[PDB]
Amino acid sequence: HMASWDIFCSVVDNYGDIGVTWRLARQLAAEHGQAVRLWVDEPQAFARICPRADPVAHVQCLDGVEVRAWGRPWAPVAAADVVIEAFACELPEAHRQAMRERKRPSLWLNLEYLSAEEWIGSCHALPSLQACGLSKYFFFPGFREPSGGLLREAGLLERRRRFQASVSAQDEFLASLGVRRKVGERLISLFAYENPALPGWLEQLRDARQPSLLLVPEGRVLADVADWLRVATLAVGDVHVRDALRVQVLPFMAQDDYDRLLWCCDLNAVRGEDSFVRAQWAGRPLLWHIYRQEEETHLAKLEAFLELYCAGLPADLAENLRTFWLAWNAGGGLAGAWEGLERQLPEWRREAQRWADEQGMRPDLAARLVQFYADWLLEHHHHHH
Ligand SMILES: Cc1cn([C@H]2C[C@H](O)[C@@H](COP(=O)(O)OP(=O)(O)O[C@H]3O[C@@H](C)[C@H](O)[C@@H](O)[C@H]3O)O2)c(=O)[nH]c1=O
Repeated sequence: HMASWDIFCSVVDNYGDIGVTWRLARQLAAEHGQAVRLWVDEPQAFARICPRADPVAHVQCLDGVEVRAWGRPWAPVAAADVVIEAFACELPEAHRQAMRERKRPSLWLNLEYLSAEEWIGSCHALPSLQACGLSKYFFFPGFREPSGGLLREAGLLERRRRFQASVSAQDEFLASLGVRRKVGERLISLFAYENPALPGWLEQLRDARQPSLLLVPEGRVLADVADWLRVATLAVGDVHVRDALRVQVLPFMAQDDYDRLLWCCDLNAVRGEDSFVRAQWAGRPLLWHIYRQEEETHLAKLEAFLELYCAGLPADLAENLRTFWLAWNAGGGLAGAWEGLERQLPEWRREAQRWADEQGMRPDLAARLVQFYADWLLEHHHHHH
């Protein structure tokens, strides 16, 4: 059996929305043998998370996914069995006509942003009748049931465990990036936005008794790192030493290589949606920088995740983790919040592995999506399940 899938992605900003839809598109084609067309309105954003891509090509097949440019004006084509509107990006007019014209009209899904709030359970899989007659279904990724789950490839944790149990595989990957760990040096990856709390944290890493290696992929936070280092230029391959802190700049690497980087580090500073979850699959301590929103509505998503993630932690670790995460997202941290958290990183690592294993036994999002279409198809013909 093979169904066809349309996935529409409007790169509003950054690389998370194309990062998530690309990850889903690959999984649908590789693990489920589905026919997948991914529509992106900005090919240059997709080309940086998938270096094999050609930005000027109007159509190309990568990892079994037909990646097509979302054109203006929109070239009319036939609609697939399932049309995934990612993050309410609005489908083309003529494509909704093509969805409605089919003998079996397309299943219309709206892929929502991931949230840990409890209320998304009451809205997951909710149908909404549109004016044209078709219904749209809201799909909420989640950390608890009911929800749409989390993106996770098949055998992901099995590969991660073998990678982290092999000193040679970790050193071999870091050597490809030009990274050489020192004995006793803690490894921290930095992926965030502009953050006024960064200099306060880099000062504590500098003055610490134990040394740290700060690996910074090229991106937004690099100007802040360069400002703290009192340097004008910060290029890929540069290394600067500030007492106990080694800062090394990494390239913006392929998505799967970013996973291996997350797997090497003892603490991963991540952000947004995809890298926030990928750091959890790494089974390592992490730091989440969520971008500020209207008023302060990003505070709700942060506290919702903190309540769930800290539920299994010891009181001391949970309290220090909370205060640090809030300060890291407050645009102005706390001068001593790192000392209390650094001393508990070995125990935090153990709890992060338990968190990954327990989340890893929930069915993945791509499987629930494929199962949603199966139950929806059988129901459409009033058949049993
Ligand atoms: C650092 C790095 C990241 N990546 C990938 C990881 C991610 O899939 C992707 C980045 O996506 P995210 O983790 O979600 O962070 P982001 O900041 O890039 O995107 C986010 O911006 C917010 C404003 C939105 O609210 C979110 O919905 C989301 O789109 O880039 C690489 O491929 N190589 C790299 O070196």
